[PDB]
Amino acid sequence: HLFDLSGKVACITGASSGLGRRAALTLAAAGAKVVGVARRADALDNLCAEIGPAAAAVVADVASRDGLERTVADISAPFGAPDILVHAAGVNTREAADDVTFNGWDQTLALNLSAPFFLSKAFVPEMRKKGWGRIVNFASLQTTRAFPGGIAYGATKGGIAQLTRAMAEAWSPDGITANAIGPGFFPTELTAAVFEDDARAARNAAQTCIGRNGTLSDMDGPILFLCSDASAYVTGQVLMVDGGFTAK
Amino acid sequence: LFDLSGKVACITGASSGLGRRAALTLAAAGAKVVGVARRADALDNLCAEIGPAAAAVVADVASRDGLERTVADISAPFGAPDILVHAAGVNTREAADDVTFNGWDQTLALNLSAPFFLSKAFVPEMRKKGWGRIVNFASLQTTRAFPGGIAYGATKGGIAQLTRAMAEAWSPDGITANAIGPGFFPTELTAAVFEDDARAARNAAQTCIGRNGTLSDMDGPILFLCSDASAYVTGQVLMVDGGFTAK
Amino acid sequence: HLFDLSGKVACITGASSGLGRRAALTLAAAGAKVVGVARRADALDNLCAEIGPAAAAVVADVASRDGLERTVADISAPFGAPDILVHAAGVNTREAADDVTFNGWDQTLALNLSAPFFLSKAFVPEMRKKGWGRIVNFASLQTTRAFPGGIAYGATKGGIAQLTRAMAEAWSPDGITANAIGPGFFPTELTAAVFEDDARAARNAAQTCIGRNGTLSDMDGPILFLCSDASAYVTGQVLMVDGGFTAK
Amino acid sequence: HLFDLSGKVACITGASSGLGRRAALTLAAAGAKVVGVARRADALDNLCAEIGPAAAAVVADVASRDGLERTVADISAPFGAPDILVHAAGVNTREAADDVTFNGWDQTLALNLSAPFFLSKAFVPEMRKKGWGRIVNFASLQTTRAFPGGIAYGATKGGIAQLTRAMAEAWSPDGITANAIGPGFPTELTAAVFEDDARAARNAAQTCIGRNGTLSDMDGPILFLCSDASAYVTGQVLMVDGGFTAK
Repeated sequence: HLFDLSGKVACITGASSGLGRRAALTLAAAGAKVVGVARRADALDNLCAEIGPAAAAVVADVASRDGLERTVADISAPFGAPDILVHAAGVNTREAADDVTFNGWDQTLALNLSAPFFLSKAFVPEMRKKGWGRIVNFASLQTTRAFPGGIAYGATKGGIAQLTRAMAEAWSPDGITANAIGPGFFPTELTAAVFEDDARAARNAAQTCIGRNGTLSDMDGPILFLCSDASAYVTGQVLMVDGGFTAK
Repeated sequence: LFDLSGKVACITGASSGLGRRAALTLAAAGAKVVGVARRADALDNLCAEIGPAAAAVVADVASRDGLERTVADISAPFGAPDILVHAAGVNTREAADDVTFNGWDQTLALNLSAPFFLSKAFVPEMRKKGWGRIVNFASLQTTRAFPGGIAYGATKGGIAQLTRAMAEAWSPDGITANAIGPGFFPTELTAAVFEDDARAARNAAQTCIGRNGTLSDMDGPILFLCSDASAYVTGQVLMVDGGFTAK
Repeated sequence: HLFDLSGKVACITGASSGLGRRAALTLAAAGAKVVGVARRADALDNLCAEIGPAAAAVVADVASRDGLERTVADISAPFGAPDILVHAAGVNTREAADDVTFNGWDQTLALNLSAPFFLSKAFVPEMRKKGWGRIVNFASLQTTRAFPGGIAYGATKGGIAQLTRAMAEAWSPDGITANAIGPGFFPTELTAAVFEDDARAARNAAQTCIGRNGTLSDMDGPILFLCSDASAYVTGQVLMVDGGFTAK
Repeated sequence: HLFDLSGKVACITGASSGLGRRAALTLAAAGAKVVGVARRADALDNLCAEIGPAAAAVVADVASRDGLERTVADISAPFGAPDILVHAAGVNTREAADDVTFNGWDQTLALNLSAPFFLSKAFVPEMRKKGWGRIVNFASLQTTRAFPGGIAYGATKGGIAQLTRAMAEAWSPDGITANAIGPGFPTELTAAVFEDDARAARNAAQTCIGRNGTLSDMDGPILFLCSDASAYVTGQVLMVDGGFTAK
């Protein structure tokens, strides 16, 4: 009952790899129709093949300002206006502070901070008409903890926390909750610089309370929790899925 | 992911409000539940509503002399619990300049010491199973000081770090520890709030949604934290407060 | 002595009004040479007259990318490279979520988040050569609490918190601390829509623990604290100067 | 003049070693009369000799409930009622979760959480009459981060954060601010860390700066929180930790 997503439409950005891909899998398994958004078709088609006819694929650069109107139309085309929006697209350039370039900084802010806001803003009117909506932003361990090479990334992930609260303040009266999941270290696109260094992966695993890094299945429950009726009275929260990394 | 069949849950403070609803939700997910309270008749009402998956234990969980039998009695109907929900609490409402030794000590004993020593008693059987769930109850007064709440706030800020410490100690053994932080619900700890209509209206307007909680709001979060779905969530405070803290 | 700034140079952005202006006054009174930065000359000239020969004025748009190199040269010209950097320039467009424009959003991000980073980055090398530096960013109550009309502003002020932590992680090994001061409600450039409405000012005053809004003098001690030897082992922190607004 | 404490009286608990001792030196150097509180007279006498005639020493167990009235009288005797209260007394028993004893837990709560509240409560009326007061509590890295062996300690240090906020909500309308300094230091309370060279080295590398604290690091912060400079800072935790918490 509470975690059933039948009759719901979800859009997932960054859906061609890692956490966005698994999020699309989990929401589809819960009965949702899913629209995966990514830059490159071929991985989106792989994902859609794994899911079947409940999955549609949209190729788009969600950071592109010119593209926004068409991106929104294409997302809405297969299954109608989405009820659920999971913003798993992100980038970490890994430029340390004294090496940051204008372009690395600007691309990080455009994808991690500006894109989730303008995409959500485009989709809110239909959610408000329905009186029901779920926005899941992606926070980070660098929402609160500065790691080497993460200054732009950290800026945007600290931004995502207050942005999530702001979206709640603006839109939760209309039945749209806005929360942010903060994964720890998972084998994803945005890692593997970490998961190629066996020793660093071991340190990171030892920093958690549990003593291990995440596996993709770890995100199934949290994603479902935040995207369903179960979380109706949870809004404007950061939920860390990190094995206790932040508790130590 | 959310199936609790084959699991045993103990809920303290189970005779009213949020603890009662937690027992209902966990039983509905297939768990055997043991409700703990001081008062038998409300516990039996709860057990009647649930049926044979529910047992009732009468105990003062703050009593140090009582700890061993409280633990034995909880373990008796269904075996050692896998899930522990510490929903027992007190707010004496003594403002700072009116705080008494007894009110302070009763707040610390029930809200802070009791969840620790009860969890400690139950951790060995969870570790032998390699699986366990601890849910503490945090509060809006974990971070926000309200009139008359100084002792209560002390213990609820304490509960946050205590939950982290429980995670650090026990999560390597498959025992997660998290704290759920309700906003304003009609419960035992409230009705000083909810029988004052204007105050309830102000509190509702302080949330992002614009309403106070209903008991059903807590079903999903509780089950989320008590099930396989939250295996990699530990040492966290999850506010269930309609955005009260977001504003 | 702990609070003596003799021989130090401070640059303060947003120096022509409100908190930036008062910060310049406080640092000059502690013995520092100060360079006030603002858009229009006449107010900076007033401030310099009040301070006297320890004050210099630089007219610049610190958000301008083209302007950054000469902005930095002009700041460095009167007294040499600054040791202390106080980023009090900011904007709040007050556009609510469903009214946000590209231009309002981009201008908020450019001034509130990108400007402090690239300005600090330009000045860090001389601080590192001296082995001593103070960076003070301006956080906000909207670093953690969403207010009506503040979604862009809040995004950047949540960003400023993690950015301050990231600056600490990058530069504090070289003797440069980075902290963020978080004013509550003061009568300033950014709050007069707020201080302009007597009832709203009274509500905000009642939300503090003390029971009053800030006066400019309230910022003197904290600013000095964060800019002096007294704070040598404080870095990557947010210090709220808000009468307990956040405690309730 | 913002940081001048001439004409003010400060009481520092735990004043015979480490951070309380350094706090007493700092406040005295800023012109305050200081009363050092400790259990053993002789270290207090050393401190008083170093300070000179601005220092008085009081022997007391600030966790003692019976002793409270007399402790307060003795603190007030040499220089009058204090304007500044610095609660540097604390204990960390270092008992891990499965080893906690009733006595270790009770002594941690009694000293670290209950003592600061009841001592502050005893002294606030005279501060309120003056319309001016400073309360400095000691938070900790374990206010937010669980370290091995710190479960009781962490409970009390998370508690101190909300207790500080509650003290602000109760007493800041009368001119009494209440803040907590959270040191990341060679002290009484950390020598198990500083007698292990490798542990000190990781701890130093975990900070942003790359070093552990020296006692002098606390001079500016203590003064900041104890003076006119911080009139509009209340209910805050100020970490003095080299960026330990930023990473």
